[PDB]
Amino acid sequence: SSTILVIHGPNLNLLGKREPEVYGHLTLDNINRQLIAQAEQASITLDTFQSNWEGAIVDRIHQAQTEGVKLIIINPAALTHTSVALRDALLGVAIPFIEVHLSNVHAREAFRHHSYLSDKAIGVICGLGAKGYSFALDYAIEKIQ
Amino acid sequence: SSTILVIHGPNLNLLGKREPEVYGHLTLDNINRQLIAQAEQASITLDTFQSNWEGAIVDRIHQAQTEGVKLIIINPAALTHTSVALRDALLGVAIPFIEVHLSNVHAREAFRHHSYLSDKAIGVICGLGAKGYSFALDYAIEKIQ
Amino acid sequence: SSTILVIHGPNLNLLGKREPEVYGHLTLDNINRQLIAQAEQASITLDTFQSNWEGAIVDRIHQAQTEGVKLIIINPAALTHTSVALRDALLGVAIPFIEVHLSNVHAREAFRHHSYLSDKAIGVICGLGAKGYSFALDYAIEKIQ
Amino acid sequence: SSTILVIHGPNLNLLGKREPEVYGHLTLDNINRQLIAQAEQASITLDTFQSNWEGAIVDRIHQAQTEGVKLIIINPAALTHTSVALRDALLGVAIPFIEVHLSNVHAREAFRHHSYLSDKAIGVICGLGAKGYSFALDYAIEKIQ
Amino acid sequence: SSTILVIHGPNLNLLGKREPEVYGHLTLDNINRQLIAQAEQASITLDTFQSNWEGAIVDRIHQAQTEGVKLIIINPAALTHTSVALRDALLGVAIPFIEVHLSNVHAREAFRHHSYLSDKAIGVICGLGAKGYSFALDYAIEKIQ
Amino acid sequence: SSTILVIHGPNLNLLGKREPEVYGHLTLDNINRQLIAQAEQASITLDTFQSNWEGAIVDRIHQAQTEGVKLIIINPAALTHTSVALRDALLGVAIPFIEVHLSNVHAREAFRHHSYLSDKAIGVICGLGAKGYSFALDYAIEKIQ
Amino acid sequence: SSTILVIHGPNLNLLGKREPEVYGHLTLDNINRQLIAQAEQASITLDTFQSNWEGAIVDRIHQAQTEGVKLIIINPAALTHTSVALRDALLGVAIPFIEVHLSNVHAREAFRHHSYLSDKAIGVICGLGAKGYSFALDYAIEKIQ
Amino acid sequence: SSTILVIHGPNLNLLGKREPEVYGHLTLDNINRQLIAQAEQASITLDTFQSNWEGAIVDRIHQAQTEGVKLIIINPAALTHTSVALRDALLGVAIPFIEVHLSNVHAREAFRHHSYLSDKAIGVICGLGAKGYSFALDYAIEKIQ
Amino acid sequence: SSTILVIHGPNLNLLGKREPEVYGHLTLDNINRQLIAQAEQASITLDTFQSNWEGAIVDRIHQAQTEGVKLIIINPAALTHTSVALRDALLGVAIPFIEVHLSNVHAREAFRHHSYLSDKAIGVICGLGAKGYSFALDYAIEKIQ
Amino acid sequence: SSTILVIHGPNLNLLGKREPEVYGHLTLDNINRQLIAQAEQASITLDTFQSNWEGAIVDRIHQAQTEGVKLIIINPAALTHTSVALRDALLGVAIPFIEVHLSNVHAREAFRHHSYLSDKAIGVICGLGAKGYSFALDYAIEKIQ
Amino acid sequence: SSTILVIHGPNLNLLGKREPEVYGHLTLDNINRQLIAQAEQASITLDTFQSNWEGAIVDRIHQAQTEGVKLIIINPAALTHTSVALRDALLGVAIPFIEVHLSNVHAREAFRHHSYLSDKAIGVICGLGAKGYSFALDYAIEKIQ
Amino acid sequence: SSTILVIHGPNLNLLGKREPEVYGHLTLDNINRQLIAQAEQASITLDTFQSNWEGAIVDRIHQAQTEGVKLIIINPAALTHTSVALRDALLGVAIPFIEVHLSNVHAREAFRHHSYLSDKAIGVICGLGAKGYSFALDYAIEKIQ
Repeated sequence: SSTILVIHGPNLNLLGKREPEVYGHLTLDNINRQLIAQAEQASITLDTFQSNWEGAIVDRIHQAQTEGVKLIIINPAALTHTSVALRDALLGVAIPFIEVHLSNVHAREAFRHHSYLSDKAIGVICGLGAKGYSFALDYAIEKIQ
Repeated sequence: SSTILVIHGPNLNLLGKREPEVYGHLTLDNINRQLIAQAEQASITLDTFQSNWEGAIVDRIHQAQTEGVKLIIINPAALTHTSVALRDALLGVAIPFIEVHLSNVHAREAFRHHSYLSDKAIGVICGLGAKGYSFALDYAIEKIQ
Repeated sequence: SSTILVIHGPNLNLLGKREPEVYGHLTLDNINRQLIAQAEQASITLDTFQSNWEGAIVDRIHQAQTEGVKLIIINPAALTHTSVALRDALLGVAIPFIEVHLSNVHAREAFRHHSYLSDKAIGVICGLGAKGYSFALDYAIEKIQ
Repeated sequence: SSTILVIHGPNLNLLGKREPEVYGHLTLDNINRQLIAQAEQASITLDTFQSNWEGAIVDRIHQAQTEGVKLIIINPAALTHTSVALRDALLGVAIPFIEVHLSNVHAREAFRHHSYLSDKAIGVICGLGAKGYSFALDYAIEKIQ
Repeated sequence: SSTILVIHGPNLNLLGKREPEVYGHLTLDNINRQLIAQAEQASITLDTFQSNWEGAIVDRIHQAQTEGVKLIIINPAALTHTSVALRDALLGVAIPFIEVHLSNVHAREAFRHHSYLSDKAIGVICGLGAKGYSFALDYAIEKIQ
Repeated sequence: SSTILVIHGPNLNLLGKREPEVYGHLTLDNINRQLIAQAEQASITLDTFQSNWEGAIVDRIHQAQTEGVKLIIINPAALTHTSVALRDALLGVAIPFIEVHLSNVHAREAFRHHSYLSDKAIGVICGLGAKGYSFALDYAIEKIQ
Repeated sequence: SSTILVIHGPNLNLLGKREPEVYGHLTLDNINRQLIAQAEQASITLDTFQSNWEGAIVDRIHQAQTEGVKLIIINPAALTHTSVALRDALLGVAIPFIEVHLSNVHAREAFRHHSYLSDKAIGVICGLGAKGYSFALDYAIEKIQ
Repeated sequence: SSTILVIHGPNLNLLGKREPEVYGHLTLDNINRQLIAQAEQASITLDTFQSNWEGAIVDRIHQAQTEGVKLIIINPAALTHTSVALRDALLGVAIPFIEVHLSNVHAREAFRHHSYLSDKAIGVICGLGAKGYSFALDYAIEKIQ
Repeated sequence: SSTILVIHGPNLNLLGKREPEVYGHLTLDNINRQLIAQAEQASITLDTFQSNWEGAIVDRIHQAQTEGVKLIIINPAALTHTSVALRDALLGVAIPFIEVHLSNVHAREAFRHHSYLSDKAIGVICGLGAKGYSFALDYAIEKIQ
Repeated sequence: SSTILVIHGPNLNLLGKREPEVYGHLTLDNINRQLIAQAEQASITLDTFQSNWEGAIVDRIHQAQTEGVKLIIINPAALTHTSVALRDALLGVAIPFIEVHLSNVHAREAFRHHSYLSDKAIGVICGLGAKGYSFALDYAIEKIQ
Repeated sequence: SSTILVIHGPNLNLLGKREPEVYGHLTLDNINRQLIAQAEQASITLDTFQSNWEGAIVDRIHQAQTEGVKLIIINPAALTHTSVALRDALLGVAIPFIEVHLSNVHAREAFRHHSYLSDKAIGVICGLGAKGYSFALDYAIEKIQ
Repeated sequence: SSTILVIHGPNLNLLGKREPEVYGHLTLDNINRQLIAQAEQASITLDTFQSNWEGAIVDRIHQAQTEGVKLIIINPAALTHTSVALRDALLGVAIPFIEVHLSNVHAREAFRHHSYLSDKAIGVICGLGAKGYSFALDYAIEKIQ
């Protein structure tokens, strides 16, 4: 076993609401099951977390260090542009991470072009929807096994 | 759907705590009671919330979607200049909102000129004190009818 | 002889001379009568003024000081971003004012963010249409007491 | 009755107030006659206006809507860089316009690169002297035939 | 008929209006008389102008060229920061000018540091009150015989 | 291969390759043929060139000097914002030029505002489609004499 | 059926030219064979191209429109920061594309933070090495059915 | 009796991670003990708090005002650069505070140079490790007595 | 002792050294002599000082406080844009000062638009040559007497 | 000889001049004596230096290298924002240093936030008055041990 | 033994085409012969290259490496301010290089101040005309004994 | 007669500290001697000067004019980024100069990119060590004859 932790930032729980025509058929829950199954197939243990509170996410990352997590896949969402605390949490624990965004962040408002995490991440994926998570997982698996 | 939610941001709980003026007497509770009474008088049901925690406010606005809420009157206070998460929360639930500030924010420090919420709000009131909330409420009432 | 003065900036005379799509029928005169009536109900005298010339507005403000105007409600419109002469006029006469905008300025072009008047106004209302003027008057009446 | 309106901004009246020093012999009046003639040859009415007061120009644009002007050719001169009130006047009346400059603005002081009207114009011509006005007219005529 | 022209910008007319010690007791009119007397003592004709309208000032400068004015002393006041039209008027007539301010402009708001006239003035005086005008006149008289 | 040369920058070949509104009927060749005809009518020879490669365009400008080209009309397209080598090419040969753009550059992305060739051109035309090329030529023909 | 084109920018050819110390030993060709195979396994045609010349890449992109290419995977490399011509080419043809980089660009110099392409891509992958191209293809494949 | 409160920021709980030098053996607990002893020796009551949640820290500060704390020694850590809410909390309660950083913040990333607290603190110490807290304490004691 | 102190900054000693039509014939000593005479005529003592060393100037200003200097007229020359130490010296002693420049600083390099002293000076005079010093003295005399 | 060198920058000599109101009765001499005594008590030798001339301080730093100074405590005062030479002097000799300021610099002018020294210092203290020097010394002593 | 490669950028070939002074007489060939002769004397092989095409220069740099070039002297000319691709080529091959410019670039237009190659060059020479090339070679010879 | 002056700025005297790693075994005197000899070989008189005091350098430059120096080779070191006085000294005496730096400035901190001298120098050499001085001298010698 070699645990991988997936973290979802604020507002991701909004999943899929008013489904036709607001780019949300699938729900976070759907994304998590898919990921757990994908990890399940490669004999790797995988946990997922989400919260709208920054502190909750930071506490989770610390817990991850004590639990021997080898790699974090994180979609910080809004936090990417605002939280240095989150960056320090990932740096302080020294667990390698991949940053994931569903939507293309560079196609949005200018303040969305700045990240406190990207420069320290192994790699980033943006705009490929939920597949982005899958791709990150696939990479993370090769990296360990 | 004909319920109105008022949200107060961080540090608003400190209103009225230092005895007399500058800006004494008046409390957050005082403001809440006036607003509830105003909403009753027009036979509308008004709910309030205050928290110093960003996540708590974000969760509340999620709850607001599930409940009846038609319009949100929010004084994000400090969060206005820092929180894109709050902005995505309001945007993600698609509930229309009015931004209120007690003091003239343009009159203070330059960093206070910038807002992550103003461009998406229906309107903004700043500098009129507690009346600002009342004015936002009056408009909100004439928007449902 | 007039206790309250309302000032409308350039291009406001065009209200209601557009469409049935792009704006309805509300005109600047309609707004003025509404305000005059509101003031009369509270036994306060109200005077109004509009011009597309900056110098006419500056002269009006000077005249206001000789006439004992107690408060000024102003929608500078475009002038808000450009005229420091208007700011120095309001400052020079020392008459307190409230700034009003029909549309949400923060909503539009980046250059619309800056104002030469906001930091010196008692308060500002933007994005609530004509009601903003009423909200400002209501506040000014309370204050006139 | 005036089908196409030509507006000259501030200081344009000074044209030809000297030998071949700042410019050559040509005057604003010369430019106007050439333009009227060019319009007459194509069976199109053409009116002209110049002022050193921003408010006079703003008033003229408003008058232009009531009469039924279909296109405006404007050399704002100095105002291009300063007046958003002029921009709002052109936008509020919804009359398409072409911006013309006699001299190359991009070859002078850095501030002269900024314009409150170019992004909203159909096209712009600068640096081609009086001919620029002629080219704009030729384009305006084909647009309207 | 007048060798030197003195121009006062917007809001200068207000000098000495809030008499008991806000601005002090000195009026524009007083400054003008002192200036007229000083020029008379040197056998030089002096004329003065003030307006709150930018276009009136621009028209006056033009008139100055036809009247053979040799030097202009101007206190543009607020316009110094906003009007390129004024700058172009002074440049277009090619009359040398000295810029004067009653208060120390570098003392106040950052926006007041920027001037559309200074780089083209012969010289600038700020923060010396009315004397500044007197000093400029003294210099102008020596420059001319 | 003398007299007047017209240069088209990268992506200009695609003109009219799209039949539908995100283009139109007109193609680059069409424009070229109209311009050659317009020049022939005035007894002036006119050559044309397009390339997607910056070096090819630079080489051609050099060639133009040897060939005794008197004026260049250029639409650098994307190169306007990025190529100082093109600016130096035009400057190095010392052949006066007119810059032309089909679309209104000022109405698009902020990065488009900047140009490495506008401040050195005689003049610039943007936003008037193909007619812009024709106006520049017409100007170039009157200048030769 | 529909085709997939992969484009590599300048310097990519160098992959595998100073092999040690386990950083750069896989070659561009290796990557190309893996991608082809990946495509053939899903029965999609795939073509590849590399050049150090911007104009060559731009010509290929045009060529791609004629050939009915449905999607493009591109690693613009250095070009990503300098070439608006490349952006315009992809935009002009209207072929959707995915941006890929072998290294995390955000972890290097600041100037590498800026991209002329990213805002318009469907998505971007940076910092996952060669797997980034493969992930882009799998997404592309699923896109075409 | 007399209370001094020491607030530790997010990620501070991680002190003491890989023990023989990434950082040292020293823990937050250790620091807390030294400080408490130091205060006891001077007959001053000292409380400590740490949290990874910004709201938690904000309430604690609110609690401090009710509790009669006379001075706060805070290490905001990451929040220093991001939380105006924290600044307002300290300002709202009106308790004087000293800012402490273990590491020289000006020796790291540019984004760390900026602080929302420093300008309002009595003083600041950075880069002296745990001693920084002690010095702050020592200063605090002399200040109340 | 000395009532008024005049300080000249670096390179002022060069005045009148490139004797032909550069500078003029006027030297720093000549200016000093004129100023000393002007002061004697008004029964005021005046001292002067020049140095190319910043520390020497700073020391001189300190000495000035011990000597009871009422007002300082200073031409910092090149320092005005670089020396905060000089600013702090003038501020620390609390002696009011007038800033003077022989040439129009706004007519030169952009970096010369910035001053570490101007916002704190009573007033500034630039571009009037040596007379600037005399004007500053005249104002100083009236301020004292 | 374990030596520590304390450097004081320009304007520090002024301490304790304006005796009763603005700042207190403490002088530079007092501070130096308290520091020497502090060092003597720990059996460390301590020299001190002050100058208003940048070069003198630079020379002093060079001498220190020769004298085997092990650490430097510096208050550069105004030179912190302007002197790269001071920075290079400290770096060139490779003697570690601590930066000290008596007042809170971040609380003063925006230009005072910038330092040429901070990023290279071991640590920095500001706003704690003279104690700040004592704290730095205490730290230095423990460091040399 | 091995070789030194001299690379010349766009527009260099134009050297020597206006007499006598727009930097007349000297041609790119003259310079090349001078450099070849200088190398020969020192028994070092030297090749040269010039192109107006970026890709040609990039290709040559790749080709330089396969042929064991030890040092490159390059005058990128205009490319210095735009070409990251050129930067990556030199970096990818890992061949040290010296940057040369005939004219003083820092004099030139501000954009001309920036370089994508200066920070990575061994050294840079600018403003010394053709000698600059000779100096670099001289340096290159001693370096490559 | 003819003399070339070489000037060295602050911290240059330290050349020769730590012979194996930081620095090299060459000393300022070493260089000086090499330059004097080089000048002798060419029958030119050469003087040198170094100081850590800006004023000293400025005074030397003044002295140089009186002495008929014809060209100055200066390494201003840290002063290049901070001293406008140094620039005005070189400009005021009107002696042409070459700027030299031992290390590549462009390879260090961003603030080191800016120079107050570079635009006014004949040329600049950087990053070539001591040789840079020699190259400047060689050029200076041909320039004289």
